[PDB]
Amino acid sequence: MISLIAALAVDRVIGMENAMPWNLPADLAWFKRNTLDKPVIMGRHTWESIGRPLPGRKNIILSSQPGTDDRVTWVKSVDEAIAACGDVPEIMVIGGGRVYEQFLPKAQKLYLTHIDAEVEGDTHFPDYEPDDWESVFSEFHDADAQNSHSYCFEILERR
Ligand SMILES: Nc1nc(=O)c2c([nH]1)NCC(CNc1ccc(C(=O)N[C@@H](CCC(=O)O)C(=O)O)cc1)=N2
Ligand SMILES: [Cl-]
Ligand SMILES: [Mn+2]
Repeated sequence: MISLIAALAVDRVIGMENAMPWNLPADLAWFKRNTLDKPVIMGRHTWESIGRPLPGRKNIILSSQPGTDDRVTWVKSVDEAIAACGDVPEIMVIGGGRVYEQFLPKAQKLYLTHIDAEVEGDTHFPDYEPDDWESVFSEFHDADAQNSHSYCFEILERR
């Protein structure tokens, strides 16, 4: 099964780390926890922002063009990407925007962090029809000394 994971601001805006104005260790801990030991698929731009392979995870980069780093697995198509994951129970799609869009229709679960922040951005997470998804977990957190803004973690499953 394919699952998408992402941190959304108001308006479904998403953006790279440095582009994002919040500092949320709790959300990074959640991302870590839900992706560990699973293969992760990301776009080139995401790969470049991350800087190094995420440890304990098979890193697959979807890109039309040739790879430039032997530490990760380069694939050229969405099908190729799934094939490279092998026989695993859950594949995590970590963005960015275009990658999310390509995998949404194949996805069965979404792990979302809704951050209470207004920020400008080009990029938005794909529109998904709420009636087509069921919320199975939600949990609100206020901001604190460590965490810049308030957030709500949510897990949705395709009905
Ligand atoms: N687009 C979108 N934006 C959001 O802000 C959003 C969303 N989707 N998805 C999930 C979500 C979760 N937000 C929230 C907000 C408040 C509580 C909350 O008050 N929880 C209390 C229960 C209080 C009551 O029923 O009075 C709790 O402690 O569980 C939980 C989740 N927020
Ligand atoms: Cl990307
Ligand atoms: Mn070499």
